[PDB]
Amino acid sequence: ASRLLLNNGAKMPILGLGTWKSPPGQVTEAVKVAIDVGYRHIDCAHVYQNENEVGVAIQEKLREQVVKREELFIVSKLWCTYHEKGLVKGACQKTLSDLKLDYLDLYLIHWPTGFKPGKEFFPLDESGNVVPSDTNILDTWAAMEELVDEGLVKAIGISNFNHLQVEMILNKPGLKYKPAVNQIECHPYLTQEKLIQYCQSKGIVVTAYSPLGSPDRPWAKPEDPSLLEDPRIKAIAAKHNKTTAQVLIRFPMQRNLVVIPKSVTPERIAENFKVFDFELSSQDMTTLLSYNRNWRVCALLSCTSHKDYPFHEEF
Ligand SMILES: NC(=O)c1ccc[n+]([C@@H]2O[C@H](COP(=O)([O-])OP(=O)(O)OC[C@H]3O[C@@H](n4cnc5c(N)ncnc54)[C@H](OP(=O)(O)O)[C@@H]3O)[C@@H](O)[C@H]2O)c1
Ligand SMILES: O=C(O)Cc1nn(Cc2nc3cc(C(F)(F)F)ccc3s2)c(=O)c2nccnc12
Repeated sequence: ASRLLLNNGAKMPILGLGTWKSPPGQVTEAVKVAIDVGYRHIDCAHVYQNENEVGVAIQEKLREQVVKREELFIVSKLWCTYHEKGLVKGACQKTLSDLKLDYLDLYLIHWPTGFKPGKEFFPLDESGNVVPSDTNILDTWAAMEELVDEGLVKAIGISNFNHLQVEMILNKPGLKYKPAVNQIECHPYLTQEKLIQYCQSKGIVVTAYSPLGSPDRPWAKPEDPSLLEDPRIKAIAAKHNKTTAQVLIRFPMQRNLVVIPKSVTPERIAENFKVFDFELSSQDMTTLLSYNRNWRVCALLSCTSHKDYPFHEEF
């Protein structure tokens, strides 16, 4: 229906609101609107630099009695500069303090790559290479497991992990908690068929990020493809009397993925939720899958020699 079962027994809403690039001055209103029109899943991160303002909106709607806390599914992520085992708890507590919550529904390792700890989110050397930390995936995972044991988070997962990285965790000797979710970039130009098959086969729920192709991403080039403007996808939308955005959001839902489109624009927040009253056909699905180009929008050149860089592998 509208939620997917996780390995902890919780039900994760299949549609959530993304908040990357939602400025602090606009995100509070965005979240308020989203909760009013039915969103019950918000995707957050420390690196988005807006958790306080998301937290404001959630607090206001709890106090207004619009929703109760157990009806909300709040996700955040551990940033790359906090992979050291001793920094993980503090990072989670900082996120909880900013969001004004006492627990998260889901906390992800944001990227498999640890960066040098410090004030800078992207510590670069003078030649522009990211500076790694001497952290590894398995030790970071162990610190994430402690958060569940301490009741700060209900479920833990990963983001931007390739299948070998997922495998590494699943095969961890003394594994305490299996990853619940892998959050990955997924859209018609990067359909992720092998990694989705892998993760679903392993009972890991997949969340599709950048489902509209992140047209506001800060490194977009003029000559880059644009999903929302793809005349072929416009044609599918017109046939169903829907928008291109609604098709792009429905697409992952029919693959049994969670999807988290971002908007700060109230009309679009509402538009993006109106995706439960139509179905894409088998032909439409096949057609959208056929647009795959292995075109990835979320990666940084500056990280490509990190030992744990995820996107050298086929999947
Ligand atoms: N785990 C990770 O590493 C990671 C990476 C990337 C993204 N994410 C998550 O996934 C979320 C979504 O990805 P994203 O932010 O990259 O991009 P996206 O959701 O693919 O696209 C957002 C862009 O599309 C616009 N838009 C939204 N609804 C629209 C509609 N109905 N019609 C036309 N334009 C529309 C937004 O404009 P306005 O906001 O101005 O309306 C914004 O410019 C993020 O916000 C974040 O929560 C996670
Ligand atoms: O991380 C997100 O959820 C979205 C996001 N993506 N990016 C592109 C990035 N790409 C990467 C790539 C790596 C990698 F794992 F080394 F591959 C590690 C960290 C990053 S962050 C930003 O530069 C970035 N900068 C600020 C805030 N968010 C971002």
